[PDB]
Amino acid sequence: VIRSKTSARYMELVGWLVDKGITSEKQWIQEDQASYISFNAASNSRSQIKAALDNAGKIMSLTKTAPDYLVGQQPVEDISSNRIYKILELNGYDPQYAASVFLGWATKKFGKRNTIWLFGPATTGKTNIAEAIAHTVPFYGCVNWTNENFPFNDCVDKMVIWWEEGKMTAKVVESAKAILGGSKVRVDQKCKSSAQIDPTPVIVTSNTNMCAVIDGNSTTFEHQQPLQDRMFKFELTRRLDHDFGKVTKQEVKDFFRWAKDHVVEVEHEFYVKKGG
Amino acid sequence: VIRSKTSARYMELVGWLVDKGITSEKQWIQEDQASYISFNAASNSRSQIKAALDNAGKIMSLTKTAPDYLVGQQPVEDISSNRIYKILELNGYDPQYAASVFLGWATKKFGKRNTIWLFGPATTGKTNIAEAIAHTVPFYGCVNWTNENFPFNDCVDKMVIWWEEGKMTAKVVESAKAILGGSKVRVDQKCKSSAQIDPTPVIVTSNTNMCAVIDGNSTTFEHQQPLQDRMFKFELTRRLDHDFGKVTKQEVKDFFRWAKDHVVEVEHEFYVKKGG
Amino acid sequence: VIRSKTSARYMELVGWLVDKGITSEKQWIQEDQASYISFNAASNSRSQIKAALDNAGKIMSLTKTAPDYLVGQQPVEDISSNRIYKILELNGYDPQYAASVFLGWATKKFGKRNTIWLFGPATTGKTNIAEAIAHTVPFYGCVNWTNENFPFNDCVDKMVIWWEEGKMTAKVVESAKAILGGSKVRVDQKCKSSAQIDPTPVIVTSNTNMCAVIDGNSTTFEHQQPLQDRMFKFELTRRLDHDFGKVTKQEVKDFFRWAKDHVVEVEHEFYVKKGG
Amino acid sequence: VIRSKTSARYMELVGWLVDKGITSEKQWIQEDQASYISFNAASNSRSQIKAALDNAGKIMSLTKTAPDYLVGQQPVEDISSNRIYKILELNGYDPQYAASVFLGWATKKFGKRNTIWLFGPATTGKTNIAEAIAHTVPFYGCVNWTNENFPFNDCVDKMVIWWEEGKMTAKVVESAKAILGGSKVRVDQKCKSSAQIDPTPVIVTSNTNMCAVIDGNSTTFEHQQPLQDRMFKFELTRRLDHDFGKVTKQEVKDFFRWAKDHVVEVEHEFYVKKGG
Amino acid sequence: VIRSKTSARYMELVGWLVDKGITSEKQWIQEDQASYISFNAASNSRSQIKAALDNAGKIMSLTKTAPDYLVGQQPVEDISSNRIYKILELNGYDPQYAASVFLGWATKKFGKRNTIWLFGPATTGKTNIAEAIAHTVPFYGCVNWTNENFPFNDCVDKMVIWWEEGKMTAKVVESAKAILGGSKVRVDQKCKSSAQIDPTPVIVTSNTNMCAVIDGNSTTFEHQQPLQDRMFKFELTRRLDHDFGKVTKQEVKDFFRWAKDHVVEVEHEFYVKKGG
Amino acid sequence: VIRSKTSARYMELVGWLVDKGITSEKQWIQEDQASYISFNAASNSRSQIKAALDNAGKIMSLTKTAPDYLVGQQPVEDISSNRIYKILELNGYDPQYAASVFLGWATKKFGKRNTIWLFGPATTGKTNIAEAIAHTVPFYGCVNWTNENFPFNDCVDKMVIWWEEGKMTAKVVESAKAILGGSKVRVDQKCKSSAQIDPTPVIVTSNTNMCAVIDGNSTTFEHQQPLQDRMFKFELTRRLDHDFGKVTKQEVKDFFRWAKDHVVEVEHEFYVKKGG
Amino acid sequence: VIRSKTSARYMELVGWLVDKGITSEKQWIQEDQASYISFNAASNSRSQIKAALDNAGKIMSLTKTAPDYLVGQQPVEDISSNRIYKILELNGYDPQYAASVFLGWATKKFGKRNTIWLFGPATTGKTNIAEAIAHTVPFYGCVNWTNENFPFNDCVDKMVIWWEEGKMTAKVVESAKAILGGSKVRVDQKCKSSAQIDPTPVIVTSNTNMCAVIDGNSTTFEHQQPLQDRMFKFELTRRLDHDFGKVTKQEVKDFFRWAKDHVVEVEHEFYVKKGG
DNA sequence: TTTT
Repeated sequence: VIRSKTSARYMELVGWLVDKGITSEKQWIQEDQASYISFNAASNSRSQIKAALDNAGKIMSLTKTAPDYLVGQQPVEDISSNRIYKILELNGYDPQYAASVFLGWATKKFGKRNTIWLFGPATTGKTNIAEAIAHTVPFYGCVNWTNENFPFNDCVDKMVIWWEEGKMTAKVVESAKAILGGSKVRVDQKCKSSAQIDPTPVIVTSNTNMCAVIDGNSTTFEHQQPLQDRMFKFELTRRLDHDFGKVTKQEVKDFFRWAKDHVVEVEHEFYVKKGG
Repeated sequence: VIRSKTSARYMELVGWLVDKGITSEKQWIQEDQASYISFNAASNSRSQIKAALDNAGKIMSLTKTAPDYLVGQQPVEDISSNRIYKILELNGYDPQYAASVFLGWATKKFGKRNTIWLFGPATTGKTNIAEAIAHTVPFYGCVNWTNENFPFNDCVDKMVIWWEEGKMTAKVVESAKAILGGSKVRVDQKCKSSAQIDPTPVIVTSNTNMCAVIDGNSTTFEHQQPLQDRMFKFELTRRLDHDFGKVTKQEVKDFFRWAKDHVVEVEHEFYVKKGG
Repeated sequence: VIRSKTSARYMELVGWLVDKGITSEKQWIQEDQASYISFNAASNSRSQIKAALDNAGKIMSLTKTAPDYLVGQQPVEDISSNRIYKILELNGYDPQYAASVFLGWATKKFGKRNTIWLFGPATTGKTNIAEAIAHTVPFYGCVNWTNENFPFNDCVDKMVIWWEEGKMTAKVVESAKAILGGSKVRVDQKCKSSAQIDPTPVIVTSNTNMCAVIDGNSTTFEHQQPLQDRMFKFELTRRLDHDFGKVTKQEVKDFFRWAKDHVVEVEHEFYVKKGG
Repeated sequence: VIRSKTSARYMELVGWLVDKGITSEKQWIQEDQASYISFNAASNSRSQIKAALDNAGKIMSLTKTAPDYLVGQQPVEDISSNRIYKILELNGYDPQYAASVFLGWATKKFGKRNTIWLFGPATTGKTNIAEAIAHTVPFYGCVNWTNENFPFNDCVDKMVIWWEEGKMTAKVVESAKAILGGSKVRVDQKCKSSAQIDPTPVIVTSNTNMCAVIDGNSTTFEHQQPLQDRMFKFELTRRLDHDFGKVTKQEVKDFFRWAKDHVVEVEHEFYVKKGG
Repeated sequence: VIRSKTSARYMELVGWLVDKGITSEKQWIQEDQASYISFNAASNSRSQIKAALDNAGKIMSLTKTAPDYLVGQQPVEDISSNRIYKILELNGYDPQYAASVFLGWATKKFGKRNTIWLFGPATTGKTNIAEAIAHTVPFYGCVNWTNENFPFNDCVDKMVIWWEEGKMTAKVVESAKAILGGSKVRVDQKCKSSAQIDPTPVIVTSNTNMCAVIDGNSTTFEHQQPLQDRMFKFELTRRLDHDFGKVTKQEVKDFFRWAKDHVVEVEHEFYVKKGG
Repeated sequence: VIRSKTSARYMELVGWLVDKGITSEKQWIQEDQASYISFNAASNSRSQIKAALDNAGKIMSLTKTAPDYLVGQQPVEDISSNRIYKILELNGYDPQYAASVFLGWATKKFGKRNTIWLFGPATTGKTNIAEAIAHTVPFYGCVNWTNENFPFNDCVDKMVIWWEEGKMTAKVVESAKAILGGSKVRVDQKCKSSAQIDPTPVIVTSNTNMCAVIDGNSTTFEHQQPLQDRMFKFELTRRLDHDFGKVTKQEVKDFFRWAKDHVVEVEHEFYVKKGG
Repeated sequence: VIRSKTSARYMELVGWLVDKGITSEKQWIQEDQASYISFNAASNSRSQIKAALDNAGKIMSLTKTAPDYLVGQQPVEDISSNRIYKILELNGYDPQYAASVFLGWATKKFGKRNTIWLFGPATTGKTNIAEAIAHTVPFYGCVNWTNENFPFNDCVDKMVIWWEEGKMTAKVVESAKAILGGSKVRVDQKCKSSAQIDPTPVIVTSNTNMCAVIDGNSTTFEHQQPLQDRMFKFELTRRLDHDFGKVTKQEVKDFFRWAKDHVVEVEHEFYVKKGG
């Protein structure tokens, strides 16, 4: 090893690369401009920063996970400032239930029940929370129903896969089980491309009846029974008004820290009871 | 950080990048030539200046807004030099009404009523004021009716969207509500492109009857009732002559400063009364 | 600002860039070879030179005008050496009339009457004077009737637009009014291109009857009446022989200086009287 | 030779290149981050690192083999920590039999019987062990049934060829004998490409009846008799549950070391007896 | 100006650029190899020499003419060594007539009679003299009858134009008058290209009857009468044998010097008399 | 000449370039890694090494031959270690016959009889020896029957041409005589390519009846009689078992040295007698 | 001029460029490797050597000829070592006849009789001597009958044009006279290319009856009579055996030196007598 | 001094 000087400063940037998780450039711009000031004061190129960016991305994709980037660092422990807790307490969820549920879902604790399905009206606000969690995660995957043979356009070996609204065709439904039960299987991509899907945590953002899988023009129900043993049904009948979103990263980080500080056992149950 | 010397001068340019808002090069040329003289005396290239330009553009697109670039810095407070005030006083608008109206429209204060619609004859001069405001804004969006499936050709994640003359087809009309009510929705761009439209302030520059939405060959009226609760009708029957335009940036900056110095509450009303 | 040494020499070149107005390279070659000698003695490349050229072009297109490059610097004041004055005195034009006419036409003094139309036989020599004035102007525009939907091929945001022989089709005739009356309007270019035409001084070089606008196969006359209030008719019945041209820049510069030294008021009149 | 100082370090990297066997970049990123730190601290480029990588790959492909990268370096000799030994003891395999079997299969000791075929249910877990062994080997080959005339898409002069599920067509079946008996033959690749297949150890990962070669639509049996004299039948009727995989490299390295420490003669027999 | 050292040597090359007139590279190679030796001893590249070459070419095309490169520098004044004088004395031409004729033709003295037409048999040798004069001229053009709408393939804004054998079509015949009489005429080229041809010296090398203009399939004679007032008929009935050519540059230079040393007036006459 | 220092080390590499004959890179990798270590310690590039490689290749193709790279350097002289001698003594070949035969065939001593044809069963092992000799030769040519008009795909001006199994068509048969008798002729390559074939030593590796030339669908025999006067028939009826190959370079080098140490005259005879 | 140090060594290379005449690289490789050793020891590049090569090629093509590169430098004067003299003495040619014949043919002494035609059987060996002379000449031209409108594919302004076997079409016959009589004419190349053919020495290598010009399908004889006055018929009825060729450069150089040392007059005669 |  040589160990120069300016390159050592890059090591400090590595800390930032493990501070909030930055993959592209929008999050790096939204973070702070002091990093850009230091980069402009140092060298005005594009080789070393691009190399560091791709190295950090490969490291986060081959070693780092998602919950490791969700553990809070500031011991706040304030349930009053947590605005998303009001939604859980209004929908009828126990404060020491869904917390450990998504803790085990993110850390791959249950193994088989690695899916959380949300049910309710579209006027609630679950889409905003899902988008906020996807933005806070450096490697997020959004299933955009655009192609007939490639629904996972953005899900390119990410950490959390988000299933948008829409029914899937009977061609890889059983393969979706490997993505809905925390298993590893080999799927077919575009043309001359075959990548293995790692057991990644997947949350269904479809507010409609996801159990009614419509096979193009016919609604099927033969896959509803097994899916009840691999996912988690989180239904709610509470409607939200305006000014009840704009969730960032500090709130969810403090919530994750508070949930990790109090470990609560979770039993195997699909239909979540309306208690607490 | 290294903190050299020459690169520190770039920080001074950052001030200019937040002085009047410069994105392309025409505004930078029209500003002053001393910056170009200093750049030619320093280093004769195109890498560092292009990097600074794209960085400032990304910063202004991901963090900065529009009213933040409209607050005046010189405390003039002179209503006689404000030539556009005569138009408002002749059309029948109160001096302490429309000012706070567009103040709340730009700063996203009302939230829902984030649209200002202008009505009247085409021989007035609202198009000149709209073009001047678009030129003063570094990220302006003009809806040019050129494509059948892409009307927002210039509206590429800008700050203010300007709706030109022409009726929209019944394919994304309800989606236009998300752009006319200050909401966030996912629209379809060209081919294999899907970008989310942020709640940006939109002003309709169509002097004709915008409520009569013509669906290609038939005029519809089912969307006129809800649009009255999300926009602002600003009608006028006063005709202007010649030599009553060429509005620049100092006049609108002083007007914005004077409007911010006197905060006046605005009630929810679509049809603006002819008083003041 | 660093302020080196060799780059400071570029500032001296800026003086040349505002000495006679050079946009391309033919005028720079026809000027003097000492500039090329100094450039070859300095640096032998094509980066600093091309950057300076495009910067000067953008500056002259976005700030500088045409009459600012026509004011003479040497106080000659000699009416005997002015050979083009004989043509004006033979056609029946007052020496203190057409001078102030084109002075106000170039400096945009009248505002509305910003067009000078020349009438007479084709054997006079107005085309040579027009070509000389276009060559002396750094940003000249020649309307070459080549395309059916793009007559202004060379008029790419220049200073003076020259209308050659030929009638226009009834598709943008009224738009031509904005170019014949000193107004600003948005026209359609080729494919996916829309540029606004600035109020630029336009002189019609068509020696034939320009009032008889032929709409392809039919001669129209509904636009002749308004055009009499926006242009200037300069007819002449004097025929010129040989050796009465080769007008350069010093002669027209001295003529402009002499016309500016004696300001004479000009009344609104289309048909120029044959007096003086 | 020059022998500088910065180039000497690369020699140390050569040790890593012969430590665990790294060909691409995923394995290098999964190893340690200290090598990347040292690389970033030294020189930030991509011309020397790529050179060393391709040189090491060519060296390992033209000289090094597979068992040479499987010999353990730490004398552990612990049969309790070896979790894959439980599978062999449950299937009915002697601890001092299959060990020497795959030792001779990897080191090319038998010469003719250079193939190990596994038989049993698909719910056992042989695919996980095969994938682990392929990942530990720097040059692994997976036969992916994708093309009709190119089944060995990944087998590009590697060390171990893995035969996946699926029957082969009667076009190169006898040629497969040269790959199933440890011989050298010339095969046809894609278009205008002919490469000789070296006698490489091949293990069939097809859990189904591999002896029933289906020729598209008809099952053949004329090649089953000779294949019994070139391969090794390893059948098992024991089913495994969950949490019995995740085989790394240290486990298989210790197993190879323990098998090499005790050399046991192996007789020529296709059907492996269920003893031990 | 900087005025270095090696670049100053380029100034010496400028002398060569005005010594014999070099545009391409064949003449530069045929001149002397000392320049190439000095260039190889200096810097070995192709960025500065090409720039100097194109700059000198543009300068010679926009400022320099043809007779300025034909004036001899060595006062020889020897009529015996001039071998081309024997042809003129045998054809019946006065030694002090055709000399001043082509002197006024090259220096543009007559203005209108700027064309010299040669008539006689094809076995004389005028083509060799024409090729020699074209080779001695740096910027020369030739009309090669290859395209139907582009006869002047080589005449790309040169000094001396040559007209080979071939009758012109009735398309620009009158335009050819401007080329056969010396007049600035704006014509078109291939596709969307215009050019203003200047009064350039043109020589019709057609040894056949050029007055009989064949319009494709019909011979016309309406242009023969005016062409007698713009060209010069030089007929001859003397046939030459072998070894009476290979004219270079020194001979024609000495002839031009001797003709310039004795100025003789030339009267306006088309048919040259057979005297002297 | 400058004669630096590091470049002088390249001269040492030249020795390696004439040590074992290296053209591509596989032989250089299979040789020794000390050369690569020295190259990595010197300069990490590919401009100078590629230049040296192509220069050595051109030198070996335009000057060096094949037997010059087959003369051994170590005086071993051991007939017991020569394993290929057992094959010759079992087939019925004299130890002092075929040695001088291929010595004269390689060194072009006979001139006309420059071809050695091998006959016998395909289970002997002549293909392995042919491949070994082709690998030891830096410029080897293998005739791969792939194209209908280009059988010599690899024979691109090499040293030894190897004729594989397959009959030739009646389109270049007689031309093959120039390749089977040691003559020079001009053949036709692909498209717009004509290269002369130098008299190179050619050995036929076809174990089948090469005299029965099949012209597509008919067997011809009119070329068998002359081919008996230009080639050498080496038939054998001895079958070989396993473990009787893997011939390298030291064995054939020692055999060539021993054959050169004892020069034995060879008479002109096609059918080799079974004696010795 | 600068005249450094290492560049001065390039001047020495110029001597080599005029030593044996090298245009491409095959002759430079076949010459000596000391030049390449010195080039590799000096500077490792390809921008200065390529420039020198193309400059020397252009110089030799525009100034140097062919016989100037054929004069020997070593005064050997040995008629016994000249092996090609035996062919001339066996065919019936005087030793002091054909020598001066080709001396005048190469040095362009006769002027009109600048063609030497060889007649006789194809089994003699004139093709080998022609190829040797073409290889010794740096700029040789071989007429390859490949295209229907471009037979002179290799004859690109070379020194000696070699006419291969085949008859020419009646499309450029008379033009061939300019190439067979030592004249200058303008021919048509491919597409949009017209180059003048310089009077170059041409030797017909067609051993068949060249006088019987076959016009595609009919044999013509109207051009045989004039061709007898511009070429030289060299017929022979002596057949040669083997080992009577491999002519290099020293032999022909010594022959040219001996022929130049004894100048013998040659009379005008087509049919060469069989004497001497 | 700091490029290829």
